[PDB]
Amino acid sequence: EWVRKADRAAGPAAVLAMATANPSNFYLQSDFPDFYFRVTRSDHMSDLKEKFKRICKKTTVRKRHMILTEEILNKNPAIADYWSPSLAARHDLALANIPQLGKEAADKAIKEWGQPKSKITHLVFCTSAGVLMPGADYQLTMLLGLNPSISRLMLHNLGCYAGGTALRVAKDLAENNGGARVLVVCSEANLLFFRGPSETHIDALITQSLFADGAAALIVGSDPDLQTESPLYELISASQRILPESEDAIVGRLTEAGLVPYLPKDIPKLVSTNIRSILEDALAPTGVQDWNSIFWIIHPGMPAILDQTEKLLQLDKEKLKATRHVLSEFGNMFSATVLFILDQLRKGAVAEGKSTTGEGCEWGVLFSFGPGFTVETVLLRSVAT
Amino acid sequence: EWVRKADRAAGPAAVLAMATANPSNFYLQSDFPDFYFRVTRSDHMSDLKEKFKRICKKTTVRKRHMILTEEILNKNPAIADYWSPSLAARHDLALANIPQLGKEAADKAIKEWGQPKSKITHLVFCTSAGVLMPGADYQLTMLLGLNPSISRLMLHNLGCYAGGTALRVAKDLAENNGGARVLVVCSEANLLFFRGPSETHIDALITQSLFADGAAALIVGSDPDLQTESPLYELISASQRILPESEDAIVGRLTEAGLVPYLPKDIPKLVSTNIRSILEDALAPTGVQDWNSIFWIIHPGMPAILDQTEKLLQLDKEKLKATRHVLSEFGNMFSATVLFILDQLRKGAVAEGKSTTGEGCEWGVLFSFGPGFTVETVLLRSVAT
Repeated sequence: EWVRKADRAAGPAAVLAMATANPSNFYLQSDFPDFYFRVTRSDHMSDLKEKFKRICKKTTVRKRHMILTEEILNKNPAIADYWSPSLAARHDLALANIPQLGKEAADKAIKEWGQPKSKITHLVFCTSAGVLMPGADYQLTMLLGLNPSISRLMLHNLGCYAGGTALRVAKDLAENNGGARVLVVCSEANLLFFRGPSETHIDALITQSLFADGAAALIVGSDPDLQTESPLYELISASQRILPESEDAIVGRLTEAGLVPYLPKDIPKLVSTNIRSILEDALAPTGVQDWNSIFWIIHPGMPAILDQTEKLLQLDKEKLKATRHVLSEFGNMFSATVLFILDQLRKGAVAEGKSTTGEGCEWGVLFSFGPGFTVETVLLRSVAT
Repeated sequence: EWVRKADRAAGPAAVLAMATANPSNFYLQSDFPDFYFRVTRSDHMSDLKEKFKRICKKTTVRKRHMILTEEILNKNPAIADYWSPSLAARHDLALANIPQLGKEAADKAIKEWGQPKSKITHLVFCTSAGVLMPGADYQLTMLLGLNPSISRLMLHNLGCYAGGTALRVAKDLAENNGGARVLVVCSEANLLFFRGPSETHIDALITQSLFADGAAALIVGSDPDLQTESPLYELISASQRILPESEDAIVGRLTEAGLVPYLPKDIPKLVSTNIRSILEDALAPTGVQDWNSIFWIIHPGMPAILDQTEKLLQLDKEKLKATRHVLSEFGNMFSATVLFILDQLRKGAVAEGKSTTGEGCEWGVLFSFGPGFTVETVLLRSVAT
C-alpha cells in the first residue's frame, strides 16, 4: 500500500551532524583520589582512600572534565559533604552551566550542518544534572536564538540510557514531519551526584570514580538535501526494554542533598544474560550473523560490561576502540557518552580512511542502559565516505 | 507524491479512550482556609488568613482532591512548614501514590478501549509531583503488567502545559508506527508545591488555593479498527510556542523544600495579547472564522484568563462550560487538567445528546500554558456520535 506525503517525510531519519563539548576544567584520574579526598576534607579516612585509588585505576579512565573546581566546591561546602542540604546550590550551578554547555556543542554541530538555525524545527534535550522550570531546553532556545515556535521535548533525569532515548524520540519526530530538523542535545554533569565519601556507602564512592561532564549535539532529519546536507548515519530502528528479574537494580533517589545512587543487583550479569538476544533482535532485519561485521557503541558506564560483552560475543578487540577511547578520555558523561562515542567512531573512520562512517561496516548497534533495568537499542546504518 | 506504508501508519492520530482518577481524600474550598492554616500550624497570622479566604473564593473552585491528609501532614511536619528540608519525604509520597493514581486512570481507559493491554506499544507519562529514578513510567509499566519492550517517554516537571506536550508526543508516535497504541498518562499532585504560608511570599499562597491532585489516561492510535475501536477525537495539529517578551514569567525552582514558584509578569496579559493570533494560526487549515463554531479546552490554571479570553473573542459563555466545570470540581491538576476537560466535554456531549463528541462542533482547540512562557496548542477534530 501507499499514501501521499501530505506533511510527513519519505525516508528514515538520518544523523546529519554531530559535535561535542566539555567544561574547560578537567582532572587526571591519576591525581583524582588526592584531589577528591582533600577537597571533601576527608583525608583521615585513609583506608577508604586506598579503596578509591584501587577503584579509580580499574576504571581505565584517564581524565574527566568537571564544572566543579576546587574554588567552586569551596564556595559550596555542602556539595563536598557526603550528605548535606545542597540541592538549590547544585541547581544554581546547573542553570549557569548546563544550557551553556549544550550551546557549545550545538554551535559546533550547526556549524558542520551548514544550514540556518532557523530551519531547526524540534529540540530534544536530556539532562540528569538539574531539574529546571523552565528547562534547559528553554534556556538553550533563548541562548541559541532558535525559533520561538520550535517543538521542544525536555527529558529530565532518565539516567544513563537517555542517549538512546533521544535518538528514539528524534527518529519519530524527523520521520513524521516533512522538512523537520531536530536538534538533539544531551548536556550532562555530575552536579547532582557529586558528594564526599562515607565508608558506610561504597556505591556512592564508585560513582565518584566515573561520572563526568560533557555535552553532545546532533542534527537529525529525514529526506536530506544531498547537495547541502551530508548524512553520517541512518536511524533504522530504536527500541527500549526492561530486563527480566531486574527490579531495583539501578535506583537514584533525588533528595535534599542531590542524587544518591543504589546498586544492589549485579549489573554486568544482567547485561551478559540478555545482551545477545537483544542484539540479534535488533539485527534481525539486516541479515548479519557475524557480530564482527558491524560497528559498535556500548555505553561504558561499567567498564567490566565492555570486557564481558567483548569475550562473550568473541569480538575483535578493536571493535570497542571508539567506546574505550571516550571512556578513557572523558569518563561516564551520563546520556551524552554514547553520542560522544558515535562521534569518535565517525572521526576515526574518516581519519584511518575506512570506506564507511561505520569503520568500514554497513550496520551498527548502539546500546545504552540505566534505571529499570532499562536498555535502549538503536540499529544504525553507515554512509559511504 | 506517495510512499509505501512499510512500518508507518496511514491516518492521523486519534484519541480512542480516556478516563480520569483522583485520590479518595478531597477538601471543599469553603473549608480549606480553616484546614490549611490549622495544619500548617499558622493560625496566628490572621491577616494572611483573611487574604487566603478572599483568594480562595475567587478561584471559583468548589473541591480539590489531595493525597495529603491531616494525618500524613502530621507524620511529615516539614511538608507543612513554609520552607523546611522535605524533598525526600515528598518523593516517598510520590513513589507510593503517583504511579498508583496513574494506574487507576489507565485501568479505566483500557476498560473503555476494550483491547488487550498487550497491544499497548508506547507509554507517555508526565508528572511534576516527583522526580523518580526509575520514573513513574517504569513503576506503572510494572503495576499494569505492560510489555517489557514498551517504548516509554518519561516527562518530569514540564509544568502545567505538559497535557498538550503529551498529546503532541503521542501524535508523532502513533502516526509514524503502524499498529502503535500509545498509553498517555498525566498523573499529578501538589506533593512538591504544598507548603505553609508566609506573608513574605504571596505567590506561594495563591498556588495553595488552586493546585490539586488527579490522573488522566488516554489511548492514542492511528488507523483505528472501526469494529473494535471507537475514536473520540482526532489529533490534527500540535504545536508549542514561547510567547514574546515573557522571560521569567513562570519559574519553579526545585529546592531542598520542594518546588517554590515565582510569578512576576502579568500572565493574563501575556495570554490576552497573544491568544488570538495563536488560535487563528491553529485554525488556519480548517476554514473557520467564527470562534463560536468550535469547541474549547483552555487550561484553567488562572481563572481570570478564562474570563478575559471569553470576552475578548466574544465567546458564548457555554463554550467554556466543560473547562469551568473541571476547575470548580477538581482545581488545577497541573498537566492532567486539560485532559480532564477533554473527558468532561466528551461526556457532556453524549449526555446532552449533541451530534459530535465536540458538543456538536467539528473542530476544537486545546490550549495550555506554563513555564517559558510556553503555550501548547492542539487542533482537534470531533467524531459523530
